[PDB]
Amino acid sequence: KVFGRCELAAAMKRHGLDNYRGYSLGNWVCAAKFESNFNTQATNRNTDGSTDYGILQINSRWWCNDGRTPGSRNLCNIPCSALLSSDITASVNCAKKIVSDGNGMNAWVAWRNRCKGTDVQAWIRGCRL
Ligand SMILES: [Cl-]
Ligand SMILES: [Cl-]
Ligand SMILES: [Cl-]
Ligand SMILES: [Cl-]
Ligand code: NA
Ligand code: NA
Repeated sequence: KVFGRCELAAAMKRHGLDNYRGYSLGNWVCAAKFESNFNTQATNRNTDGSTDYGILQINSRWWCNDGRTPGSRNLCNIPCSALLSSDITASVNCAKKIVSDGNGMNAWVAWRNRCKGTDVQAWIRGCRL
């Protein structure tokens, strides 16, 4: 499915992402906009054999198992296919592990390039959560 901005903000807040590991809710909403365009089914292949999956474009080299990526670590202990569900639970649970790895939200390339340093509160503005 394709989330609306405030719809995703609400869902992400219900799933405990607001201020998680020091990152306010707008960071997560912005990340999702630029990672997947709010589409839970977005996938993108990479040069190293990996693929990024779902609303938060979680990578199969480190985080989820897709059975076709070399050097896979499956640190979220989740099949990548589960991260393409319209329900964001598996993606959020994995994201929480990723952001806890010791480099914050920098693992999200689109967040790093297009969200970090901007006023991310704007992403939840008007949502009255
Ligand atoms: Cl925010
Ligand atoms: Cl898979
Ligand atoms: Cl959901
Ligand atoms: Cl899960
Ligand atoms: Na929670
Ligand atoms: Na980018």
